[PDB]
Amino acid sequence: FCGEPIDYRGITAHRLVGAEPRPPVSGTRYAKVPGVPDEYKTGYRPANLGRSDPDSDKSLMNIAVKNLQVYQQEPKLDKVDEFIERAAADVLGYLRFLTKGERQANLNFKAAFNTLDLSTSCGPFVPGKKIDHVKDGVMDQVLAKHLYKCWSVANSGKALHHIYACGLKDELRPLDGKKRLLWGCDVGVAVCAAAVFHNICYKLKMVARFGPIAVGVDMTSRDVDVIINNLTSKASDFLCLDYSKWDSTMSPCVVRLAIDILADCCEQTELTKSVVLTLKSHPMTILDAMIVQTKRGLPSGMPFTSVINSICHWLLWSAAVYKSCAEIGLHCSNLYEDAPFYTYGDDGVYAMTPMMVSLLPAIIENLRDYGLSPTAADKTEFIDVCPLNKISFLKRTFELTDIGWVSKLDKSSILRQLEWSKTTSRHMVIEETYDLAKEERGVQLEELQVAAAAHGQEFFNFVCRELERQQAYTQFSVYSYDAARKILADRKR
Ligand SMILES: [Mn+2]
Ligand SMILES: [Mn+2]
Repeated sequence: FCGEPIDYRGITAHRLVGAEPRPPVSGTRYAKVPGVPDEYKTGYRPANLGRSDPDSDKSLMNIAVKNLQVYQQEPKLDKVDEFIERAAADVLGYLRFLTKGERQANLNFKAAFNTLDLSTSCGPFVPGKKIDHVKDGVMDQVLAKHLYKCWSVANSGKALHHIYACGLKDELRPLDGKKRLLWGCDVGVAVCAAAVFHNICYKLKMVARFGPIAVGVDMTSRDVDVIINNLTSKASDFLCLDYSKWDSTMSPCVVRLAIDILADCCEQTELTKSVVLTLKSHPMTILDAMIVQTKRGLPSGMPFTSVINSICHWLLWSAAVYKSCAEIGLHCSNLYEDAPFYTYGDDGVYAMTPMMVSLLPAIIENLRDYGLSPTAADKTEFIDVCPLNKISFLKRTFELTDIGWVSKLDKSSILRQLEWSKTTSRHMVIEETYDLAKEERGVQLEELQVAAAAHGQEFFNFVCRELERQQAYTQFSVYSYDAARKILADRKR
C-alpha cells in the first residue's frame, strides 16, 4: 500500500494505494464552561487551537506532518548493550517467577474481542468505532470479514500489517510545537494481540501494587500504601522522573526486546509468533491519502502500550544505573529488588540507595546516552533527589493520614475540570458551551469533590463554590466536606 513517494516538509511518505483514505478529525471536543470566574482558570488549552492560534500555517495536516518527522529520525541505539541485557534477565526472572514457569494461554477469538472496549476506532481499514459494527449483539459484515482474515493469517503464524490511522490527540495542553499524535490501531492487530497478551497482563495487573510495572494500580486505595512502604523498605532517598518525547524517540532494539520479554511466558503458538513479529516491525501510519513509515518510536496506540512501555522503562532505568556502577568499578545487580522502583509508561519513581544518590549525575547522563530526555517530575526544579514528603508519581503527590497514605491529583488538574468540559461535538475554536446537562459531567463533578477533599477543607470549599454555580448547568450533587472525606476513607480499607 505504498504508491508514489511524497516529499512534503521533510517526511518520507507515499500516496495511499489499495486502501481508503483516513482523514484526521479536525477541531476539539473541549469547550469552555460559561461564567467561570478567572481565579479558577489555569491557562491550559486544547491541543488543536484551531483559529485561536494566530499562525495560519498551523493546520492539522502540517502539524501532524511536523510531529511525524521525529519518528523518521534514525534511533539513538542501534542495538541493546550489556546493561540492558542484564536488566532483561531481571524482567525475565520476574515474569518466570510470577507465572510459576507456566505459560499463559492464548485467548480464543470471542474472549479477545470482548477485551476491546466498545468506544475505540477500528483503525485504518474499518471506518467508525467498534460499537458501530457490533449493534444487535452480533458483528456486522464488514468487521467480521476483516477480523476473520486477520485471525486466519495470524494463526498461520505470518505477521500482520502493523498499520495505524494518524491524527492529533485531542487533549488539554499548557500554553507553550510538539503535540501528541494519535496512533489508532487496526482492530485486527488489536484482537490478535489481546489473544496473546491479555492473560499475562491480567496477572500483572493483580500484582501491580508491588510493581515495578504499575499498570492497573488504584491510586485511591491501599495500593498507595504498598507502593510507598516498598519504596522506603530499602532506602530513604528517592527519584521522581518524567520524560519528554518518550514515545517518539524510543529505539526499536529496546521496543523489540520488551516485546520478546513479554511473550517469553506466553503460550508458544503460531498466533503468538505472528503477534510478536507484527508488533516488532517498524510501524506505519495513514495520515490522509498518505501512508508514513517510521524508523524509531513506540506508537501510543500499540496494543498493551502501557506494559510494553513499562518494560522499556524498567530496562533503561536499570541499565543506566548498572552502567554507572560499572564505570565506578562496581557490579550492580537486581535493581528492582535491591532498590524497588515503579514504572508506568514514561512515568517512574525510584528508590535511591546512597551509592545511587552519589551516582546521580552519571545515571542521568547514561539515560541521555540511551536517547531519553529525563526531566524532574516536580516540573519546576532541576533533577535532584526528593524526600519522602515530596515524592510525585502519576500526577499525584502524597500525605500520611490516619487512614493510611492518601493521594492528591495536582490542584491544576482539578481546577481545569471546572474550566473545561469534554463535549460531544467538535469545536473549531476555543469557545463556550451550554450543552452541559449530561450525566457524564454530573458524575465527573461529584467525583471532583472527592478529589478536592484530599487537599483540605479550604480547597474543597474553593472548588465547591464554583461547583454550586454549575448546578444550574448540570444535574449533580454537592456533598459536604465530611461526606466527601468519608468517600476517600471507604475507598481505602
Ligand atoms: Mn513526559
Ligand atoms: Mn509521564
